[PDB]
Formats: sequence, structure tokens, C-alpha cells
Amino acid sequence: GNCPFSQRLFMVLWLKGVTFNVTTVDTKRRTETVQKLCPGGQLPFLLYGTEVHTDTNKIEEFLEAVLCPPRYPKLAALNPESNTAGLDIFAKFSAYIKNSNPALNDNLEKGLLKALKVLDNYLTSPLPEEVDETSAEDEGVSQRKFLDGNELTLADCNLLPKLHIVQVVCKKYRGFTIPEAFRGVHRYLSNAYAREEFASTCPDDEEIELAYE
Amino acid sequence: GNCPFSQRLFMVLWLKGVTFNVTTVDTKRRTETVQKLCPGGQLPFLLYGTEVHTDTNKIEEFLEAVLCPPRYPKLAALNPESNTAGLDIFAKFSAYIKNSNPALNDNLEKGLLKALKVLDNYLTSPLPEEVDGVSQRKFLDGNELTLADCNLLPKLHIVQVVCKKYRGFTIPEAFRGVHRYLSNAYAREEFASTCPDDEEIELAYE
Repeated sequence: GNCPFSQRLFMVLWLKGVTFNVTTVDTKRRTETVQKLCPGGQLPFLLYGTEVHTDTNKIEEFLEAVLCPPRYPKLAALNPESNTAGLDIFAKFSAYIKNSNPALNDNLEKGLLKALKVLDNYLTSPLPEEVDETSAEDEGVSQRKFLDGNELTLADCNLLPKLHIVQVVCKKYRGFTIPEAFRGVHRYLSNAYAREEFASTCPDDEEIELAYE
Repeated sequence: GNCPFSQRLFMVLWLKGVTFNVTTVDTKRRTETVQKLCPGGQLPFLLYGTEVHTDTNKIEEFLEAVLCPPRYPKLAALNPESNTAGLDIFAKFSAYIKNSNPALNDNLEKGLLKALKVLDNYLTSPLPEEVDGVSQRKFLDGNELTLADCNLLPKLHIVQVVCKKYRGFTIPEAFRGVHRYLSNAYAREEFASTCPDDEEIELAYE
């Protein structure tokens, strides 16, 4: 499976309150170390067509259990749906970007769009906690910042690195962007990119670009 | 390999300032979590005779790299000898404790004693930082706990506990280096608070 020393784990650490030094020297030392620890590859692998969408990170499980309340905040989502929202996106991305037959590109692109749209609908439908909240402009449209509410959870730690990779690699190598009509996905990514826990653990475009040549 | 979610790792965490609540209930939950993560066993495995003494903990290496200065203290030892001192004690122990033949016991014990003595000599010999004689430093590499201590101390402690219970064997008082090292370690909560009790150890190797 995937290298467990990943942006997902970095986000978990930062959200637990265990932050890193934010310098290029630290980025390099971290990257070199993870290269040693995960010689087979450090960013999440592309999936094959029939693969289930699980991606267990044992170190994440350890940290959530042992770095726990009261000393550390609990990061697990409250709504089970949050833990599966968008999970198929990296898979649809994988099939789309691995394909070099132009004849299959349209069906595969639509597959990725459709999985994005499913996420968008999750992001724009109210969660239980929102039942008596008032939407800003359109009745019954969710305005929460992240998957499970207004706080980052474990579910966001897995999804956002992957979504960010999808965006960088598709933009670079296909000229594909996530439609602006997916307002929930764009709000989500905008709120995420504004959080140091995501932005400071983000690999620069060049590391992502080179990873997926 | 050995379960990476170990006393060694917990020591590293506490030495970086990432601590935990230590009540019998919190400790029990952590133990349970690690059993789930490492069903095969949680304490370091006994070695086979031909096995090299390497014990790579990738999560430890990761933590040292990322939880680094200026925000956190560096824990890597400065003297390379620190990282190999006593690495063979767990292997000598393994040979000694696995043997069931009373006729071979005395000379396996000699091997274990000899390995403890090599460590004792390292601990009593001044490091380069101490030069102009007996060393007064507390730990392998100096007066601060390092990653090297995080590996060695859990293992040395298990050797002490198990050997005392199943062989009536103790580290001679005369190995002052070793005794002072263990005393100084037991006086630090980063070790004590992450240490399984004697029954958990004894029963794990029974």
C-alpha cells in the first residue's frame, strides 16, 4: 500500500498540535528521509481498475488513538458518510491519467467528473448538525467548510492531498480543471488551501508533477 | 521486524515533548491499541542465532527528521559508537534464555556477561566531549537521552526482568556503568512512564 509518511499523516500531526518547522531545509530533510523509508514511492500510488478504495494508514490510526482527549483533539469524523465521500476520486483519476488511448479519454473524463460531482453534492447537502442552521443565500444548501463540519477531520487528511494531486496532475498533463460549477468542491479546496496544516504540508507542484510522469 | 509502536517509540515521542496521560486506564487503552496494530507481538522479539543486531524503527527515523530544531530537540547521538554500544546484549540474552539444556547455561551466561561488560566499559570510558579517568555522564552519549538510549534501555530492562525471574541472574553490582545508567534512566519519566510492569514483561517471554 501507500507510503504512510505522507501529507495525510503530516496533516494529522499538525492538527493534533505537533507541527513541523516550515523551511525549505526542513522540506528537503523530510523528503529525503521519506525517500529512505518508502523506497518504492512516497506519494499515493495510482490504483488499478478493480482495486477497492481503502487506504489504511496504521500510523494515523496509532496517533488518533494515543494522541487523544483531553491532551489532544479527537480528529475522527462524526458522520460516517464523511469517511467515504470522494474516496473513488483518486481511482477515477488513476484510470483517466493512466490511459493513453484518445478513444477512451472522454468516457474516463466523465467518470472523474461524475465522482467529483458526487463529492460536490455531499459538500452542498446539509449535515445533521446543520438541520436548524440558515443557509446564506439558497435554502437548504450547506455552507460548512469541510467534509464533516467546520473543522478538519481524519477524512479530510486522506482526501485533500489526493484531490490536490488530482488537480495538479490533471491541469499540467491534460488541461483538465475541476469545473467552477462544482461550487462545493471549490469552496472546500479554497478553505483547505487557507489552512496552514494543509498548505505547509503540501508538496510543491514540481514534486507532484515529477511523481506522476 | 519488531512492532514499531513500542516503548522505544514512546520514549522518542516524550523526549520531543509529545507526551501522554499516564493513568492505569490510559495506559491500558494504549496497550490495547498497540495489540491491535501489532497482533504478532508488541515487545521486541528474541533473535535467532545468525541474526544481525539491526532494529530499524522507521517511525522513529521519521520523527527525528521532522520534529527537529529549532522547534524540537535533536535526539540523534553525536558519537557513532553510542549507536552500537550494547546492541548485542539482546542477542546474547536471546541465546541464553532460549536454551533449555542446563549444561549449556553457564557459558551462554558468560556471553551475556561479556556483552554487558563491553557496555559497562563504554559507559565508564570518557567520551571525546569529556577529555582532559572515569566518565560521569548519565547516558550513552552524554547527559541527555538520545535515540540510542530509546532503543537500548527498553531492551536492557527486559533482559534484567526476564533473567531475574527465569534464571535468578542479575547484572553484577560491579558493573557500575550499567547500574548507574539504569538508575538514571529509571529516574526519568520518559522511561518510567512508558515502561510495562514486571508481570507484563515476564509473562510476555514465559
